[PDB]
Amino acid sequence: NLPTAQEVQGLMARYIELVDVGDIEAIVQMYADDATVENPFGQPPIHGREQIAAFYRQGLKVRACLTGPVRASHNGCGAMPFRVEMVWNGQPCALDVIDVMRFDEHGRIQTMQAYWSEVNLSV
Amino acid sequence: NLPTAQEVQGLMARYIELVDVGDIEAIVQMYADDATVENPFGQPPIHGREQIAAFYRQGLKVRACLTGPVRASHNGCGAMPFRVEMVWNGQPCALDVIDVMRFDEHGRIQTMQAYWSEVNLSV
Repeated sequence: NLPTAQEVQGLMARYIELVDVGDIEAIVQMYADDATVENPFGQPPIHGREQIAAFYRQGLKVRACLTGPVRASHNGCGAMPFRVEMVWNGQPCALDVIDVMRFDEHGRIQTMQAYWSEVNLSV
Repeated sequence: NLPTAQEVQGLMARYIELVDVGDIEAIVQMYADDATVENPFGQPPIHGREQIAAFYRQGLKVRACLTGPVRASHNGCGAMPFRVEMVWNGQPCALDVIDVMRFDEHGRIQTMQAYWSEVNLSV
C-alpha cells in the first residue's frame, strides 16, 4: 500500500540502486502505469510507462549514488540528493540532482520531479 | 526579478546562512508577504509573514549547513539538502532536511516545502 516514511526511504533507495545498475525495466516498474516525470523540473512532463522507459533508455556505464539520506514525509512523498556519473563524448561527467517523488497507494511512483540545471554538472 | 538558476543558488544559500545565524527578521523578508510554508511537508501550510515569523521564532543555539549543492531549475525553483543542529532538552540533535522553494518575480520565496520526518533526526 501507500508507503509509510520508512517505506518511502526504502523505495527511493531502491530507485537509486536500479538507476546505478541500469535496469530500465525494473525502474519502469516502480512507476505507476500513467506516472508523470518532470526531468529537469522546468521541462514539459513525460507521461506513462512507455515514455518513461524511453527516457531512461536514452539516459541509461552510469553510476548513481545517494549523497545524503532520503527525506521522507508521512504522506507518501520523499526527496533525496544524489549524484549520477556518466560519460558524455568520452568525458566523464557528474550531475548532482534532487528528486522529489510522490507515491500512490500501491507504493508506485505517481509523480517525479528532478531538480537540477547545468550549474549542477561537473565535466 | 524572478531568479535565474544562478540567482536561485545564491538565494537558497543565503537562506541557510540566515537560518544558521538565526536572523528571524532577515529570513521573513526573504518570503513574499503572503508566502506559504509547509514544514514538515505533510502538515497544514502556514500563510503569510506573521505566521512564518512565528514559526521561525519558535524553531529559532542552532546551526545550519548545506550538505550538498543547491539544485536550481530555470523556472525560479530550487531544492537543497542541509542539516540543522539544535539542542532539545539539553541534548544536541541534528535534523537532515531538503527544502524545495519556488520564487516569485521579485526573487521572494512564494512557497517552501520542507521534506523530513522523524527518520531524519539524530539525537
